[PDB]
Amino acid sequence: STNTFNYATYHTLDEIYDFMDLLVAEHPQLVSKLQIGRSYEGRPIYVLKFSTGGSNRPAIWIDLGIHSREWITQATGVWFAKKFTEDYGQDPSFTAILDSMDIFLEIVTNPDGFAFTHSQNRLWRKTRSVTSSSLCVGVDANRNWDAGFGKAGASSSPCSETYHGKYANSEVEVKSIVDFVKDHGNFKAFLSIHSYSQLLLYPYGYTTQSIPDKTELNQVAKSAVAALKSLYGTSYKYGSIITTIYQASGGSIDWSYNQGIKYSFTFELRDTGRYGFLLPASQIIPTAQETWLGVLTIMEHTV
Ligand SMILES: [Zn+2]
Repeated sequence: STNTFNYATYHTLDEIYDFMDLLVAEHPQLVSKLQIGRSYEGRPIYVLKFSTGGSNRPAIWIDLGIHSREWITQATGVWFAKKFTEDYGQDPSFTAILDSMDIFLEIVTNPDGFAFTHSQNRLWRKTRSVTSSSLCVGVDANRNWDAGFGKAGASSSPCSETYHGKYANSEVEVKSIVDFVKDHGNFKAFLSIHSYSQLLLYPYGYTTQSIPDKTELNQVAKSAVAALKSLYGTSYKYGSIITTIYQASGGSIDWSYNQGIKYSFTFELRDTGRYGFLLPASQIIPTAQETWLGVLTIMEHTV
């Protein structure tokens, strides 16, 4: 059962997929599993929908693991999923959110890369699509979005860690989300979960242009980082992607914000470089707990 699932360890693709089914079976009135596409290598791509009813209620999107080696993100996603089912009907604030809004949680946004990190190369980041005119495999799926696609802050070199791919939305892992979010039409928040650096970022990455909602998103981010820090003292920086970390093009929240999804944020979770992508399992639960406080704060602002 999800009560005996080990949240303090890293899991395989199959384990996470089986966890999804267990959670849905345990909480059939709250959680359902949606297949939003198939990966390049034909694996199902799944989103958990948390809902207490209604018809396409205002929604929060959360993607985790788009960069496959960022294992703290999938592990955080699993914890989030369980936490949602525990706190609905117990925590006043979260209960208020789910009574009026739906949450769509994509724990393994890049399943082919995730499988590869378990079977072949722990440090695999990209998708597994094969570039026809190339010995190289995969695209940086967080540089493949139709937001400043192909502009400075991504690489045109197919072997690069930061390769943007041949055209915007070339990667089915990205296009699956784009289609789902567009078809849905009522997303109000869009949160992309990454590691590492301890940053909470709002748009843009591709341009120095200030978003029209900068004052608001900046204060939301300030509040969220304070909430996150309150638990273990984990210090996050916050601001626009381009001012806070680097220019980066073809990114998820730049795309979502340009669709009119106002509360668009990217979290870069622990740490700041000591372990980097190889974050010890002993930090999974503390990371998930503090990150939840930040995420819940954003959801509260979305209302
Ligand atoms: Zn990342």
